[PDB]
Amino acid sequence: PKEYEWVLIAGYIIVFVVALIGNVLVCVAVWKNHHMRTVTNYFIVNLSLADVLVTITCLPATLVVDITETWFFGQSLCKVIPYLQTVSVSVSVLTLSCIALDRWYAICHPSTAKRARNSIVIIWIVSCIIMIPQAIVMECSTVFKTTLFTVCDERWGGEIYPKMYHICFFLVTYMAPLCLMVLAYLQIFRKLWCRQGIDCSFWNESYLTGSRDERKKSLLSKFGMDEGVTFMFIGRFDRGQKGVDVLLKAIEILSSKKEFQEMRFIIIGKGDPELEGWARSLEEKHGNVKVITEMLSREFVRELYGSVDFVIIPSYFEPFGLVALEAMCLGAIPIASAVGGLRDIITNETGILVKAGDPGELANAILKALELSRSDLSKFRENCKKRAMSFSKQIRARRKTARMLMVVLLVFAICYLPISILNVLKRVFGMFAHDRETVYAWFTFSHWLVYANSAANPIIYNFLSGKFREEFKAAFSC
Ligand SMILES: Cc1ccc(-n2nccn2)c(C(=O)N2CCN(c3nc4cc(Cl)ccc4o3)CC[C@H]2C)c1
Repeated sequence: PKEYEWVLIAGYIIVFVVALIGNVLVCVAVWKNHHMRTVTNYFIVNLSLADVLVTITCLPATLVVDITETWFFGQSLCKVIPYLQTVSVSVSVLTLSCIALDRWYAICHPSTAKRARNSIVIIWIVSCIIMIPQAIVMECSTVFKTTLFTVCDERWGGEIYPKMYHICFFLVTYMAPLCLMVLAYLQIFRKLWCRQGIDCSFWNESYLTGSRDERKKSLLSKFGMDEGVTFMFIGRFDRGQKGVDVLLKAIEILSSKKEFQEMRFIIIGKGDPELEGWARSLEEKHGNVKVITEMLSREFVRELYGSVDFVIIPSYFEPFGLVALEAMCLGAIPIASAVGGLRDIITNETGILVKAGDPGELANAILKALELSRSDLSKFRENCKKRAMSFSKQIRARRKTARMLMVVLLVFAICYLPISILNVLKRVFGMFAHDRETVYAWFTFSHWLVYANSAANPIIYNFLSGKFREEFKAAFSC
């Protein structure tokens, strides 16, 4: 014995050094730089600690056993080292699960460091408890006389128990949390990439020409309106969704007031023929109200956002205030409902918030926007622009971290698939009961791969995380 031995020793050494240095540097990076202190990164630290554990205590023993096919260490270590192995695996899996859970909770339904600490502690306790059977079953057996060798292996009192235990181990440490994390991360993907975001390259002021005053003058001239504060609605005509009913009702409330003559309204969209007719009746009734049911290009809408004073977003429900972001990027000030999404983007410095379906509150907000429009609104518009850009920035960042995490999950799944399938085939379906060197080679490789995962994570952080890469950079600077 044996071929593939030098590549096994070499690979184990490489993995050992890279995993040790790498995960230690991960922990150092998070601990010494405060901007690194996020829930995700605390969890990541936990992961690296588990990896360091299994790297120090299990990897060498595994190399020796896979090389010699014997157990030189004691009975105690024959209990301990497999126990530490399984515990490390459990900690890793549950840590990934808590990461995915955290991201899902923060992204799909918009988590403190204390909560995260509790999560960590729980993870380690659960992991240590559920892996007690592993420690119980492991036994040393003497095989033969001139010599004798001892091997360390699971001792079962039947054929059913190992099958059940390894089914359970496969489900708990691999299959179920993997499935759950996949579901969570695909929902997260759909949320962050497909439903969130904004064409920042299109929705910016650079494409418009002339001052805002000139554009507004052109706007009102084109619409056949006198000068005055201009409000804009763009959503669909629904009852209980985009809230054009709230706006129409509030317009009726305002129409009796003397301030109404100072206001201008641009209501755009299709939908309920009753609401469309209501809009058209209000349009025919008042000269300072214009209704557009026809389809408008993005360029025209962009010009609108860059010309009007305020944009009214009276939604009952708005998970993604993309209209708000588009308008704010072009200097339009939002008067929106305090529903989650608009509630997220807009603050009291970057717009006006109102109760979702209260026409009185909306009319009051419109009046307030008028009195506010009696003076310079520059600072306000700039605040809106910078808030929108900041929000978009945050979305892109969340995309980066989420992609990194997904990649880690994938690499984990890949790294643990072979040993999983092998264990299930051997222990549950009783295969490999008959050419042994091939099976043994597959097993040695699978073991090495499992340990290779631990070295895989930190370099993943290096290539897919700017902050981690920068701290790694600072570390290796001699
Ligand atoms: C070496 C190694 C690495 C990873 C493994 N893995 N499978 C699934 C997840 N991870 C296994 C493995 O097949 N396990 C883990 C616990 N077991 C185990 N035997 C070990 C022997 C040595 Cl020298 C060191 C650690 C040992 O862990 C026996 C039961 C069995 C289920 C073994």
